[PDB]
Amino acid sequence: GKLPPGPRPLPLLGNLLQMDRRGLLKSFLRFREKYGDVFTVHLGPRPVVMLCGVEAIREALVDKAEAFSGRGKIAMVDPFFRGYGVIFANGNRWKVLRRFSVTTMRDRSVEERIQEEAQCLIEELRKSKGALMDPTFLFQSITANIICSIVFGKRFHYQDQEFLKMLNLFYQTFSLISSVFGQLFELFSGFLKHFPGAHRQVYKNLQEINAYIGHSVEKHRETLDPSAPRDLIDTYLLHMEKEKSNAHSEFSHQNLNLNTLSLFFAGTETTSTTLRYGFLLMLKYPHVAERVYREIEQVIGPHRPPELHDRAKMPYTEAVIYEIQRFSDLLPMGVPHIVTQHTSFRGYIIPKDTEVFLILSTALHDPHYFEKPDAFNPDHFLDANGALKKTEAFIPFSLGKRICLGEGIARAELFLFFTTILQNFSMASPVAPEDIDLTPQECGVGKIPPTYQIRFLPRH
Ligand code: HEM
Ligand SMILES: c1ccc(Cc2ccncc2)cc1
Repeated sequence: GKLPPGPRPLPLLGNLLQMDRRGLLKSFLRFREKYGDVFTVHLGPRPVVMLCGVEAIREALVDKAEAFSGRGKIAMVDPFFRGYGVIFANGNRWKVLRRFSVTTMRDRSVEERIQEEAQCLIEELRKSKGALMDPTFLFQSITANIICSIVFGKRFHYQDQEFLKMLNLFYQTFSLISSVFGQLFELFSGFLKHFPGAHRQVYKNLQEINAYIGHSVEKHRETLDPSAPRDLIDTYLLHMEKEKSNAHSEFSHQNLNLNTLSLFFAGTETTSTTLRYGFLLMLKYPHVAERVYREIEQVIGPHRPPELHDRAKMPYTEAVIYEIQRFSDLLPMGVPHIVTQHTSFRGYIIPKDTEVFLILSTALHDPHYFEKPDAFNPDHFLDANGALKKTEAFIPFSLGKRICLGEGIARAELFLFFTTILQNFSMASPVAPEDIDLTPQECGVGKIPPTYQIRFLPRH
């Protein structure tokens, strides 16, 4: 008849007192035990429908694309993004900005861009003389630069303190959003928005980044050559000029700054966080890293830079990376959707504008597709022959009309960066493999590995 079943809420508090202090995901997994794969949780003042397991998620996002393709808000960042840029946009705005962003994210190839950065990385790693480091900044630098060369038309130097400062702001912002306070804000932002909190810090952090984008936009405006756009910013300026007599053009300055922030954020914090978990995992499972290195020796050798064409011949490294993405579960609850029209779903009726969380973690840890899903195991992506076994449960980019638009770039990045590093270095740290704790630092919107030190030791 009406909504999916779930725990009875209270006025004001919704289902607070039935939640798990450990976080939203935990709370929803305990609801799943009781209600199955489709259920409603009242997050403070409203109902949110949760969909779990790959069948239910694909049925929503793919078979019912017409209904499930809207974007819900993330309360920690809505006040800043306010429905601007491709991530947080709906309706015609989304259509326009998605199309724009997909097209201009192809148009020097992305591969060559990543291969070049990979060489600067190796260089930077050789200069560190196997010193200990927390590699967050470095993994952010390499991925940010890929997006920077596309968006801004250049890369930044690794020791540029201003680049650093922006990366430190993404890092902090993503943690803050994913923190327990940020998960609470999701429930009670109406009330909490009047007090001091991490929500004001996030807001401020994003504004500092946006100010640089502001500047760079103006620099681009002044030096723009309409016959020779240099990058994604130039290209958007030209759409803007072309549509200036339409006051309702989506090619506005607010979309330009926030679409640009969106890309920059997505290109700096996703892949880098996955690599950071990946290198923690190589420290804890040195046998896996050793086996990857053997396949690199055999398929690539020690000198020739890895290339995307190498992937087909390296099923073991590919499986390891799939397993790194599966285990690291970057966005356990994905990004919020909303239904754009009244829909019937498995006998339930989900009114237009109901928020829908698609619990990607549930697909990724599905014990029918992955034997032992809480363990890190590259055999999850291998057949008996040792050939790559892809699976439809593997949905860490989501599915359907909102499927991550950086999937191709992200996978290229993970492959080239992971292989080029292990080609040239092994890893060490002062924590014994058996003592390494993989428990995330935060687990909210983002799952965020703990900080750790690592050394990269040149091979000889
Ligand atoms: C490990 C790498 C990445 C992962 C796991 C990832 C994951 C995701 C997920 C789960 C979504 C939400 C889809 C949904 O609403 O159902 C998403 C959205 C998005 N991602 Fe990624 N992403 C990654 C990297 C990137 C990169 C590198 C970029 C940009 C170059 C990017 C750009 C975007 C954009 C623009 C959206 C919003 C799509 C839309 O609403 O139309 N992502 N990503
Ligand atoms: C809000 C939600 C997600 C993100 C990171 C993100 C972006 C694009 N694709 C994957 C991850 C930042 C802010």
